[PDB]
Amino acid sequence: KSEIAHRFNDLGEKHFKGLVLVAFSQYLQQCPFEDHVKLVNEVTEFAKKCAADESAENCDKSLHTLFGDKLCTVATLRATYGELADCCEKQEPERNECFLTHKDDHPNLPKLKPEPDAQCAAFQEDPDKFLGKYLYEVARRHPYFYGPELLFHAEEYKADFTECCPADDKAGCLIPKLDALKERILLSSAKERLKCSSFQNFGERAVKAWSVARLSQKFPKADFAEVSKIVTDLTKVHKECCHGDLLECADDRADLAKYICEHQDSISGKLKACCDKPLLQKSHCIAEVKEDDLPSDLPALAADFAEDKEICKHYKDAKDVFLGTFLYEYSRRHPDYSVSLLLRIAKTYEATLEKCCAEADPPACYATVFDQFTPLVEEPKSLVKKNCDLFEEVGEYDFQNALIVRYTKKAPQVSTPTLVEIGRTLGKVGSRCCKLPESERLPCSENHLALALNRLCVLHEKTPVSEKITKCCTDSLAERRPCFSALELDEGYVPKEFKAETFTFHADICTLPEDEKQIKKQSALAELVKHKPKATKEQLKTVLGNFSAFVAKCCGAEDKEACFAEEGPKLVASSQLALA
Ligand SMILES: O=C(O)Cc1ccccc1Nc1c(Cl)cccc1Cl
Ligand SMILES: COc1ccc2cc([C@H](C)C(=O)O)ccc2c1
Ligand SMILES: COc1ccc2cc([C@H](C)C(=O)O)ccc2c1
Repeated sequence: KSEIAHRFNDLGEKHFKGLVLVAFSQYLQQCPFEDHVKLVNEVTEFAKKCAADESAENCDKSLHTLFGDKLCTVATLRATYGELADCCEKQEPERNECFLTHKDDHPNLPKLKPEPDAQCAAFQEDPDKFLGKYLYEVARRHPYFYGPELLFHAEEYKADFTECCPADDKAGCLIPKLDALKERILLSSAKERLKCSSFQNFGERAVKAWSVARLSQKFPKADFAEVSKIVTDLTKVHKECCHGDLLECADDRADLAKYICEHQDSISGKLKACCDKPLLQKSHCIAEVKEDDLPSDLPALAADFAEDKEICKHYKDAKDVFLGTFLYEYSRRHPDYSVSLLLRIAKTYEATLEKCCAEADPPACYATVFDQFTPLVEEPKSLVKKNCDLFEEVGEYDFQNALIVRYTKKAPQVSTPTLVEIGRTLGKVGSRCCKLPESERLPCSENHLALALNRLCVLHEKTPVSEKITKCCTDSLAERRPCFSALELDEGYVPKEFKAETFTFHADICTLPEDEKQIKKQSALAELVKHKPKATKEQLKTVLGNFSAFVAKCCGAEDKEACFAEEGPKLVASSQLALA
């Protein structure tokens, strides 16, 4: 009768409010914290009235009518959000559709800097307001963050402050915890964005195919029926969340988590751990759960997928099922392949049946179908071993450097901050994945690269600058990585005009944390490539070494700025000669 009552009742006041805060922060990213709290409280008050009497006026309206109406009350909307006021003239679903379309993936808000005294203080004078603020700050920075999971991370954030605010060493307890929480936020943000990007750019059939492969790897003892059931339900969950319907998404997620733990015995022995937990931790745990051991009765596949004479009829009679089945089977036995590699193999199997079934004798044609997968598998294994060798020889900083050079050559039109962010994220894939046991390196690498490349695509959507990127981003989800890997120096590119200030450093740099020093150096590196696109990697590496050396010296100096001022312009001129 009243959706708002229903969700309120299912979720309870705490989570209802939390989720409704997230929604509003993500939709209206610039509004101050206080406006949002007020709007939340109001909606929540409405919900309570409806829970008391679902016949009451307007209680029957949809959530989005209700929430969309609420957002359209904010003061200074047309000033703050010029582009959004027009959305408020529209009805639903056209309205919500407009709000979504204008969500910002790179609002470039200030970085969230742990300030342990000020924060423990604010925490103590009002913990409820302190945690709301966290949800708000994160939601706003990541307008597609998986709602339910943000509530989860908010609990971890509360545990952090609970533990550390009364400790001997406040920052010793707290700054590493919050640094690791921020890594976990960024990674989770990037996983969820890929899901919503997959719905937007490729459709639900693409999200389902990804999720069949992934969950078949994770739960290889489950049967296909069960995998499909979970994938169907998980797909709806994310479709809701990616469409800003967070209350429905949370409720539906909890139903799923219950389902999974009721049937954990016929799903995976790894879920026991997770099913013994409170709600949000449980959901988090199932979502991140490790892959089960491979059953001893995995069926040989030749017979059904290469040898049977009826394949062409079966395939024609129901393509999506026959293929989904193939994908389930192949993926469950292949936790050692990435999801994209599995999807590229499925598309080749498909392509082989399309080809062979239109020929005179299909069975002799499709008899060698499994053999066409060999090169699909070797290419990425070889790439991962090569980049991991490099990573291990040179370390994170220089691997990031190598990737920054790589990406600037491929897309020299992209802004420097994007190239640097992206080269740095790509480089961290080496740190995450290369040290893992070797059978894990390919899946770790490609699954994480999908997250980084999607980020590039998402930023590119905002600020299109290169047709090569557009094409790689939109042609084929499964082929993205190979498509990006194949790009080379854009030759059409006119070297960017030399501007000496760009390469000109000052003593300000000396006071930065290491991190931020690297970014400054890494930004100059991209600029060196834009101006000398044909310089080799070996030349850029030497020239940047000379820049680091110079920065280290001048920062070690008696009179830092005089140092920078005398030595710098010479290095700037001479380094250009060392390039292309
Ligand atoms: O770029 C690569 O693929 C690897 C490579 C090999 C030899 C020398 C330098 C580089 N990369 C690289 C670059 Cl392009 C700049 C600074 C530091 C490094 Cl390690
Ligand atoms: C029913 O079977 C499938 C199998 C593989 C698929 C792969 C893809 C990828 C994401 C692609 O890039 O096209 C999509 C749909 C698919 C459906
Ligand atoms: C194992 O570690 C990595 C890290 C970064 C990588 C980037 C690339 C890109 C897509 C490339 O353009 O080749 C490939 C492989 C990679 C492996």
